[PDB]
Formats: sequence, C-alpha cells, structure tokens
Amino acid sequence: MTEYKLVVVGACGVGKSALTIQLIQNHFVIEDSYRKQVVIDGETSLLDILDTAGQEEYSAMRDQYMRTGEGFLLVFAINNTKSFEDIHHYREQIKRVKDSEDVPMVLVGNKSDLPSRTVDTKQAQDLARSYGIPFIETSAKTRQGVDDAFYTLVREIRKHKEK
Ligand SMILES: *[C@H](Cc1ccccn1)C(=O)N1CCN(c2nc(OC[C@@H]3CCCN3C)nc3c2CCN(c2cccc4cccc(Cl)c24)C3)C[C@@H]1CC#N
Ligand SMILES: Nc1nc2c(ncn2[C@@H]2O[C@H](COP(=O)(O)OP(=O)(O)NP(=O)(O)O)[C@@H](O)[C@H]2O)c(=O)[nH]1
Ligand SMILES: [Mg+2]
Repeated sequence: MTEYKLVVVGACGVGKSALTIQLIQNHFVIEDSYRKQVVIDGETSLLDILDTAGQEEYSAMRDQYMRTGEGFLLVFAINNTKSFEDIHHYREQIKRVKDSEDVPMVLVGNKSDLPSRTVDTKQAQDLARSYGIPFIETSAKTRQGVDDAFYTLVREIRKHKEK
C-alpha cells in the first residue's frame, strides 16, 4: 500500500486535533501523529497524520518533522478572522521547509456548524484560488467535509507525484 505523510497546521483552537480525531475515530472531542488505513478512489492508502502542537519554534528538528509532510491541511476557523489571516504564515513556513513553490495543500475552513461566521466563504475561495489549491468547509463536530478535506489532500499529493 502507498503511505502519505500529512501535516495539519493552523492557529490555536481552530480544530486541528478535532479534525484528525474525527477522521481516525469518528468521535468529537501535546503533538502526536496518528495512522489510518483508508481507500481513496479504489487505492488503499495509509495516512500518517501529524497533529501540530507545542510552541512556535524553528529548530532543525522541528523543520525536519514538518519537512516529512508530503501534503498539508491549512486550517482556519470560520468564526475567527485572525486564524484566517494567519494562513499566509503557515503556507510561508511550508514552502520554506519544502524548498518549493509547489507543495500539495488544502485550505480548510473549520467550525462550519457555528452561526456568527466572520470569514466569508467567497474571501476564502478567492485566497485559495490565488494559491492554486482546493478550499473545503468542514465541521469536526458534525463530520461535514472531514473525509473530503483529507481525501482531497491525498488527491493533490497524487497529482504532484504523477507530474
Ligand atoms: C496554539 C497554542 C495555544 C494553546 C493554548 C493557549 C495558547 N496558545 C497552537 O496550537 N499553536 C501556536 C504555536 N505554534 C506555532 N505557531 C505559529 O505561528 C503563530 C503566530 C502566527 C504567525 C506569527 N505567530 C505569532 N507558527 C508555527 C507554530 C508551530 C511551529 N511551526 C513550524 C515550525 C517549523 C517549520 C514549519 C513548517 C511548516 C509549518 C509549520 Cl506550522 C512550521 C510554525 C503551534 C500551534 C499553531 C500551529 N500549527
Ligand atoms: N463547534 C465546533 N467546535 C469545534 C470544531 N472543531 C473544534 N472545535 C472546538 O474548538 C476547540 C479547539 O479544538 P482543538 O481540536 O483542540 O483545536 P486545535 O487547533 O487542535 N488546538 P491547539 O492549538 O491547542 O492544538 C475545542 O473546544 C473544540 O471542541 C468544529 O468543527 N465545530
Ligand atoms: Mg491540537
């Protein structure tokens, strides 16, 4: 089977852990990684997901863990404008460690189940279009779009590996 190293990044409290746990265990709730065997478009895939946590620091060991990622989920929360404005920073750090302008990534607007949204869908769609990447709205609470976010990311890695 093909293994894919995925990293989930984004601002404090956006739901990076809740998204990973919902994917792995189908439940709603320190840095660790989680493995899950899945079938995507008929191909059995082993997803190895790093749920980013800890302090902001740029040691060689921190860069080496992040560089291990083949694709990244850039997560913001639809009710947190600051988390959306922080997406640029996370994308910047991914391109730096991967040393490439072309890295598989998916923009994820999480907490779509909450009312009182502050980031409009159109604004996130236009940003993703500028980056040349997919945008998916998710809810780790109701599971809406969770599988679609990780599977779309695997499809982006496949597109990158084929080219
Ligand atoms: C929130 C922590 C929290 C919990 C409870 C109370 C208060 N805070 C959390 O999960 N964090 C924040 C710290 N950290 C990182 N934060 C940033 O940037 C935060 C912010 C935005 C821009 C300027 N800055 C003040 N950036 C990173 C991390 C973790 C390390 N990151 C990193 C390091 C080396 C290479 C990398 C390559 C690609 C991607 C990343 Cl994330 C890389 C950068 C951890 C989390 C947020 C996350 N993820
Ligand atoms: N309503 C709602 N709440 C969510 C959703 N995803 C996460 N949360 C809530 O948001 C908070 C943060 O979730 P968590 O998964 O810890 O986020 P994190 O990005 O991993 N945080 P940390 O930065 O500390 O590592 C929790 O109270 C969690 O229940 C979602 O889709 N909808
Ligand atoms: Mg977490």
